[PDB]
Amino acid sequence: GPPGPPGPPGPPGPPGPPGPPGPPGPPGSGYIPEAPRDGQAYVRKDGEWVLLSTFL
Amino acid sequence: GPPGPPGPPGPPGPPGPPGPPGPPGPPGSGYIPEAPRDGQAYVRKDGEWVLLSTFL
Amino acid sequence: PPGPPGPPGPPGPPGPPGPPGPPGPPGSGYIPEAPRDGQAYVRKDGEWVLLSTFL
Repeated sequence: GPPGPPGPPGPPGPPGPPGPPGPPGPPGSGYIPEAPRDGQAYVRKDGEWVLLSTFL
Repeated sequence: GPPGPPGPPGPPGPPGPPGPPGPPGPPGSGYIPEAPRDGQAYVRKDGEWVLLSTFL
Repeated sequence: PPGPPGPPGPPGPPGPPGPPGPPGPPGSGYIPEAPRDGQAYVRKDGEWVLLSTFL
């Protein structure tokens, strides 16, 4: 006799991985720009960030 | 004679695509006004700009 | 006599897509208020550090 007919196909696959990181929120209502980030202290003068050491 | 019985199931499916990009993060908010701009340095205290000299 | 059983079926169907991604971080770029406690603060490393620290 002839060989049996193809068997049913396999079941569905396992869920995938969660999605990528979401983007950060907004700068929406910005008044003052962040000072530099370098392990140094800054004070606010003349509409700018000047090293605090300058005065210490 | 009669054909052989129908074969066994197939291999489960491949894991689906990754998930959707997560939602964006929260607002920056809480931003503050420019300090005076007068050749004087200022520090941030009590939700206001106080002269740095006050403390030197 | 009966023939030989047939071969298993074709691959299964793709699975659901992965869960939703992780919630993003807050906003950045500007200066947010500093603690309001009668203390003076200076801007360092993107944070408000007690001026006294350096006095």
